[PDB]
Amino acid sequence: PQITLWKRPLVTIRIGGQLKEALLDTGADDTVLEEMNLPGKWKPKMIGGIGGFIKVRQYDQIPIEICGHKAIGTVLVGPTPVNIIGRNLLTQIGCTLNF
Amino acid sequence: PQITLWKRPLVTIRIGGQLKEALLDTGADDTVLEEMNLPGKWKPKMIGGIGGFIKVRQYDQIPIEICGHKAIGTVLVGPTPVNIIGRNLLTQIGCTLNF
Ligand SMILES: COc1ccc(S(=O)(=O)N(CC(C)C)C[C@@H](O)[C@H](Cc2ccccc2)NC(=O)[C@@H]2CN(c3ccc(C(C)=O)cc3)C(=O)O2)cc1
Repeated sequence: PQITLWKRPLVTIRIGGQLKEALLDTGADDTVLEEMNLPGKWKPKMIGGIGGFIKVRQYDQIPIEICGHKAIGTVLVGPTPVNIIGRNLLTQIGCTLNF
Repeated sequence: PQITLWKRPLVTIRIGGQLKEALLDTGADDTVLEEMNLPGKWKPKMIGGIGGFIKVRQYDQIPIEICGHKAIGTVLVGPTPVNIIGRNLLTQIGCTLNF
């Protein structure tokens, strides 16, 4: 598909029985999801943006479906106001910027 | 061009006769540049981000050439972690996400 940017590029993602709306975000190195109690091992991390840093939990090799496309990779879980699909997964579903 | 996402989508911009590098950021509503001088009237504003809120200066109707494509619009100047080109200007240069 082609997604214009007149509005926020929100799409439906699936992570383990939770469907969520998330931003396809070319400005995000990593994927950052709203607080959720995922199973498995994790490591603490800090990530920074406008306003400063938040503390997140890094989970590896988590399967996630994005607009019906399969992906699997690292997801950061913490008190983000919005679910963010970063470049680590955007590449996996074949996403490019075009102009 | 077509820009893939295995690396940060950084491009050269021209603004006020100066060249800068900026991040094409589909997850950003607004274009926000690091501290710099721009001519003309500005308004104090506050914007949000992943880590909280910051104070910025709002300059309206500013020309920027983004990777060879002309835009004229709102530029916010303040303590963003990196220069970001948001949807307000990405739309102007005809940028879409494609997968
Ligand atoms: C290492 O991995 C990372 C992934 C993501 C980030 S990030 O989220 O800080 N950030 C990095 C960028 C600033 C260089 C990605 C941006 O696209 C990032 C994604 C995002 C975060 C929080 C809320 C909305 C959108 N966008 C922004 O910072 C701004 C904030 N923002 C926004 C925030 C709040 C509001 C309100 C309250 O009305 C309106 C707009 C917006 O539209 O873009 C940082 C690191």
